[PDB]
Amino acid sequence: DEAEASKFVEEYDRTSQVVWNEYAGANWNYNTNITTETSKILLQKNMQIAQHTLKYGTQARKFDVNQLQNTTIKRIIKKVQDLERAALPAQELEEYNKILLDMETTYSVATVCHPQGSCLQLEPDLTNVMATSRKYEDLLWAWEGWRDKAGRAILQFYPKYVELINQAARLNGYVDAGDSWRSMYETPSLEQDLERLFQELQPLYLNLHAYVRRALHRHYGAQHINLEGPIPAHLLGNMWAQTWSNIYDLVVPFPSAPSMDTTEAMLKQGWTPRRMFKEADDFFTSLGLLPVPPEFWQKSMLEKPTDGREVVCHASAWDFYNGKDFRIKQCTTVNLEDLVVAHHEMGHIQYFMQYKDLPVALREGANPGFHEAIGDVLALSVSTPKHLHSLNLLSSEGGSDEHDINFLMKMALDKIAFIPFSYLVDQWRWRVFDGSITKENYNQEWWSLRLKYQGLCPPVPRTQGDFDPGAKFHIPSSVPYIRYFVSFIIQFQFHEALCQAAGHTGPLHKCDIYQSKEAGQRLATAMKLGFSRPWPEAMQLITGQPQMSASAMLSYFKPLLDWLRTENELHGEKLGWPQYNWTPNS
Ligand SMILES: *[C@@H]1O[C@H](CO[C@@H]2O[C@@H](C)[C@@H](O)[C@@H](O)[C@@H]2O)[C@@H](O[C@@H]2O[C@H](CO)[C@@H](O[C@@H]3O[C@H](CO)[C@@H](O)[C@H](O)[C@@H]3O)[C@H](O)[C@H]2NC(C)=O)[C@H](O)[C@H]1NC(C)=O
Ligand SMILES: *[C@@H]1O[C@H](CO)[C@@H](O[C@@H]2O[C@H](CO)[C@@H](O)[C@H](O)[C@H]2NC(C)=O)[C@H](O)[C@H]1NC(C)=O
Ligand SMILES: O=C(N[C@H]1CCS[C@H]2CCC[C@@H](C(=O)O)N2C1=O)[C@@H](S)Cc1ccccc1
Ligand SMILES: O=C(N[C@H]1CCS[C@H]2CCC[C@@H](C(=O)O)N2C1=O)[C@@H](S)Cc1ccccc1
Ligand SMILES: O=C(N[C@H]1CCS[C@H]2CCC[C@@H](C(=O)O)N2C1=O)[C@@H](S)Cc1ccccc1
Ligand SMILES: [Cl-]
Ligand SMILES: [Cl-]
Ligand SMILES: [Zn+2]
Repeated sequence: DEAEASKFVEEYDRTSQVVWNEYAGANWNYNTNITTETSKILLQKNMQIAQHTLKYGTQARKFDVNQLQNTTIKRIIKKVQDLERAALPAQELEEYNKILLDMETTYSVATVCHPQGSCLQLEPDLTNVMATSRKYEDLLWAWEGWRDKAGRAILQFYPKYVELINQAARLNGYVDAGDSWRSMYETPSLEQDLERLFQELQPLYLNLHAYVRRALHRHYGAQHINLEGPIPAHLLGNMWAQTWSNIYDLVVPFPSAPSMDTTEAMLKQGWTPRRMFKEADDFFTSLGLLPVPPEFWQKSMLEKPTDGREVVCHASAWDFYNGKDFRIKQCTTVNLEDLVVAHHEMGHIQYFMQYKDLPVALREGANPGFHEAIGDVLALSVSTPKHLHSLNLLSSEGGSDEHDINFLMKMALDKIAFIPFSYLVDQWRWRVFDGSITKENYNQEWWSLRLKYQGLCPPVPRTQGDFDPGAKFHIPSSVPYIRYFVSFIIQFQFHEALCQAAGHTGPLHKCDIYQSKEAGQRLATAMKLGFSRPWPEAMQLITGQPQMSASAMLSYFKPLLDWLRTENELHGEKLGWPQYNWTPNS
């Protein structure tokens, strides 16, 4: 009967709110205070939430969702039938929870030490070395050292993690954990759709890569850069070479049109982490969207503690499943890169507030890419030179074609360079999960993809025992990655649509949607759906059509594509890395 199924979902919602709120609290308390005691409590709460998931999931599987008429009830029940790791026998469940905590903790406490010298943490110390050092050997020390300490230490856990996450997936009716993850998109054509989008971005990426490679050749020397080969992976300003904008100084298209040092401007003008989040809050409310609650300011961790606590620094946003308590945990540094991250995280909080009155089972983004995209959309407007000048972080840069191309390059170094990285991470993990890549070949297959998609090579040959994927947060934390590929594509579609709704004319990259209530309304209507409808409906509400499409990103960067093609042709660049086997001689 429809009536027993409606009652079931009402009971599930009531009880899940309580249990999920308790689990979220214990998880937060460990993430913001890594201790033996908080780990023990977290593992205990893990068994408590598993008992609830098993109880209600077992009930849900007694309903034949075929017979169910109401589609929202059918949708909730189908979801609750997936027990996730609560499908595991008790011993394997305890083992999985411990392995996950061990991997997460290992990553978040790893340090890289000089001999009889200081020990560096990833945030801020190694991040700053990668961003600012311009000495090959110092960058190599940080790049190799991080992999030696964090990556190699994850390897002992990863095969058993794979076994257990796959076992749970099979117990819930999937073939492996990658199948489970991909199912979040409810899109049978997902793999083909993502491949087509990746291929559309190749002209831009290959041209950007060749131009940056030439600039690296100029700085690091002809003996260290092959103009027809892959780029050494430690030279791009970022530990993972996933975003390249920190080497803007090495690649600036028009050096005669310099930009104000934004870090020094933020520091000289007294910006703090709290100010950064307040500015993001102001952008959301300028669109008519919701302010974060007072409680957010009391309870969030917006900077690394100075009091002796060890924490998980990697920035993240937290819903406590009570409609009131939402928090960010970020070890914020005062610079423009982290201002963008603060917007990314504030977008999650906005989504949490928008869907807070849906049943908890539907309190998720339309798909995981939508969740990661919202804050980045607003940050596209914040990042415009006009907006940054309004914040007194740049001088006036308008009315200058040189400044225009410089800005597009700054944006491409992050947004375009990230496309191949974000594509490859779960290409690797899906093949680990499906058994195509074994522990014998984890690292070799990672580097084959880093070459194939990003055109990068490791500066030091890898050795048996290396596990470089473990040195990237999302791997030991079991956070899917294709969401970020989707996000980077769709955030430009959203920007284009919101700019049109705001009445902007002229080139897309000049748009700033600040204060547009029409733009806010598009976003709010879509976010309020949560996970209640197939994601093409939310896509339609924002953009006027239902597909994912690279057209908006291509339009944004069209003037830079034209500039890059002319520049690369002038210098005779060979796009790609036809000398694909090249690696550094020294
Ligand atoms: C299929 O069932 C859904 C879900 O119904 C809700 O959840 C069930 C478990 C039961 O507890 C129901 O009693 C309960 O309504 C129906 O969706 C719901 O429809 C109602 C009626 O339009 C929506 O009410 C609105 O609520 C807002 C505030 O939240 C008011 O301001 C509005 O004026 C309006 O009254 C409700 O939001 C909506 N809920 C969800 C989660 O979608 C759905 O109508 C039903 N389908 C059919 C064809 O009957
Ligand atoms: C970090 O975690 C430790 C361990 O849970 C906290 O110390 C506990 O604090 C509670 C309440 O303050 C006491 O009831 C326990 O007896 C304490 N346990 C130990 C082993 O000291 C500590 O307060 C936490 N720090 C922060 C800043 O939250
Ligand atoms: O993405 C996430 N959670 C995903 C992880 C990848 S798989 C996916 C599909 C199958 C069911 C369930 C499973 O893990 O088994 N599930 C998840 O929880 C976290 S970051 C955000 C989120 C939280 C709650 C609900 C939805 C999203
Ligand atoms: O997404 C996240 N954090 C950001 C912070 C930096 S910006 C952003 C965009 C670029 C791609 C990706 C990157 O840095 O690898 N990324 C992030 O990881 C968090 S909300 C993911 C998470 C969710 C729940 C629990 C734990 C983590
Ligand atoms: O939300 C996530 N991961 C969830 C997936 C859905 S189930 C949930 C409840 C039971 C315990 C635990 C489990 O069984 O894996 N768990 C998860 O890890 C990831 S994406 C985000 C995240 C990562 C690290 C710390 C905090 C958040
Ligand atoms: Cl790597
Ligand atoms: Cl995903
Ligand atoms: Zn995020």
